[PDB]
Amino acid sequence: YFGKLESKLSVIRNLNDQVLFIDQGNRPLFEDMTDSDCRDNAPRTIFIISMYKDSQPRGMAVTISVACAAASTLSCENKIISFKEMNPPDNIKDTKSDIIFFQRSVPGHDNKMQFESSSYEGYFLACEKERDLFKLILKKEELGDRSIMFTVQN
Repeated sequence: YFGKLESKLSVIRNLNDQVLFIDQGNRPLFEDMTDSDCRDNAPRTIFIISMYKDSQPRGMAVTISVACAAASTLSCENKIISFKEMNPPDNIKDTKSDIIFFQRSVPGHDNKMQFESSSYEGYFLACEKERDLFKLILKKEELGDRSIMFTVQN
């Protein structure tokens, strides 16, 4: 079971420094932005990372939600990334949840983080180019895959 402990405003970047944002259609995407542009787009770029205590410690347990949104919490249900219409809950009774990820520092890589699904072991949040877009996906982990590494500014 998980219990919510604390929350921090966060900006998330992939390894090419593209900023995670939520677009008009509620999709999580990455794009290039100058800090001035990131500030100007604060409502679409500011996330809340909420840390939870876990009765079965396996890594820093977090939800990721949109700050300037009524209720948009990141989910990997069915191995598909979406925002569900809910807030980070105070308690979660199960040992796995489609909205809980384990945030882990990457050994040997300065300040980088990975986010592993609590529901689907060995699956991580990743940035994947599709057509001309860079999208947030869930994918299975080759060692040192840079597409599953992020910087978190808080």
